[PDB]
Amino acid sequence: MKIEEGKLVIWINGDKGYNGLAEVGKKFEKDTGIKVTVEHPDKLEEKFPQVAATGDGPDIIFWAHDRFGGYAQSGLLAEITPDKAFQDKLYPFTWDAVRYNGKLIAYPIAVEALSLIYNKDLLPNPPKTWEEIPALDKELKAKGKSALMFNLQEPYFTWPLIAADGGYAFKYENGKYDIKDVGVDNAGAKAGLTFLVDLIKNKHMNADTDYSIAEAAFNKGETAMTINGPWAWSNIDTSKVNYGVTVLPTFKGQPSKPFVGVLSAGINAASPNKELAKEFLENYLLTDEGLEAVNKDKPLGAVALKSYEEELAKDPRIAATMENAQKGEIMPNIPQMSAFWYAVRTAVINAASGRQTVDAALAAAQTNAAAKCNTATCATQRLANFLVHSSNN
Ligand SMILES: OC[C@H]1O[C@H](O[C@H]2[C@H](O)[C@@H](O)[C@@H](O[C@H]3[C@H](O)[C@@H](O)[C@@H](O)O[C@@H]3CO)O[C@@H]2CO)[C@H](O)[C@@H](O)[C@@H]1O
Repeated sequence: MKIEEGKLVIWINGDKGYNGLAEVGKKFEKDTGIKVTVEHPDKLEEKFPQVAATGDGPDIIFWAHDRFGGYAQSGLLAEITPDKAFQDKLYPFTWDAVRYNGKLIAYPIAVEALSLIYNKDLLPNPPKTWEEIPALDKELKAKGKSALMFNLQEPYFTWPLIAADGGYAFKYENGKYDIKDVGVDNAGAKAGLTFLVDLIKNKHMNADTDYSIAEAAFNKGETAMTINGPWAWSNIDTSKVNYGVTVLPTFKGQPSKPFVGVLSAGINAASPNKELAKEFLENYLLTDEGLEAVNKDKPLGAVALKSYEEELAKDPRIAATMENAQKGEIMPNIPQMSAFWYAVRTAVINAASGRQTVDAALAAAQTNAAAKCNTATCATQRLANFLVHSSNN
């Protein structure tokens, strides 16, 4: 079905405040007569380039900024040309995240970083270092609890530890990323992943732990800490756990270095509703009332809109988000990013389960993080996984 003129269809991930975004859509329809339909399909960031290539899909797509360079390189995004006054309503660093080859390719919404979230009743003094976590888990285990649970299935969550002692994605030099210099298999990456693998070998974490499992355990008071972003705070508030949000633990004396994402809204190049989409984003969403609706549903983090960011800034959870962001690094947005993420996901999963050694896992990741994907999902490049041998212990 080609995109319908005279309507807006919006895709946003299921962990964000889509019901709040729908309220903004209701206001848009009231004021303009144009219906807005908000959807949260699974794997939307993989599905988008497939449907958009055929002239179909949403008018507006929301994701962290890292996926957008790939979309832009494929010609799937409309150029964004806000006037300089509008640009001035948002922090200039947020616009920098949505630039690709000299053009703006999306509207920035909010800056996201992972923090350490901890249960103040179980653990009034959170650990400053990763190194002290094994001993903390041993102590808490004897008490019927555990130290730490977080999603080990998505590399976003383990990256801060991999990067802490020197892991990196692509070297940046002279204003551009060098896709022939990948840093997932240097001494620092090896050290970080080895520490994670050892936490698992020593039974302080389980390799199968995922987002739902870690969320449930924290929100039910079973584990003292988790690692998550601002979107997760809503469900924690509902649980009534007495929690803090703080700086991530250091590793080998170095700060954990999360990859920072800017939630961004791009416009489908095939949309016959480009001007309506721009009106929705500039005049309705990127306003105090618009972001309030979304943020009240699931917190956005450090919002791009200066006026609303100022209202929220006193929140120590946002302060902690910004503290972790500044110790981290903006995600590249280059087309090669998806290949990087698939490669690192497989490395962490294989190393964590004992399917491969850390050195074997990261050696493979270095090879394939660089490899060029012709598709949004890297399906053929991921066939490399047939080479991996089961442990068979
Ligand atoms: O691991 C497989 C996965 O890799 C890529 O996903 C990455 C995202 O592109 C990246 O933005 C980040 O995603 C996190 C969001 O930024 C955050 O808002 C929240 O939604 O959590 C996400 C992590 O689950 O990190 C992931 C990598 O973990 C790739 O684009 C995906 O297609 C692929 O499934």
